[PDB]
Amino acid sequence: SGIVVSPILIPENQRQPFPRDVGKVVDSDRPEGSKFRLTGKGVDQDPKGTFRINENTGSVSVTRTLDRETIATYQLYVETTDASGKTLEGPVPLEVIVID
Repeated sequence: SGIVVSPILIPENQRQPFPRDVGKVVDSDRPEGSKFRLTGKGVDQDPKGTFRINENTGSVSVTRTLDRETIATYQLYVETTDASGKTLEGPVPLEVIVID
């Protein structure tokens, strides 16, 4: 029944400690054993490691303070996979806006 996403808003210049949770992806009618994987510019592509997703919960987090004037929006991708890493759903786009 598939991945449901809504655009994620992050205020620029967040304070530490990081990471901090900023949004949540949901898998409708989620299969047992399913896990979340996040990819894209800001995750596995420059600037790397800016965002993460919790493989269990779909909660998306940011790992550092951001500046809208550096990058104002990210297009990430999320999928669900089995324990082995084999894709079950997606990848689908997930949008993030850095708010000034």
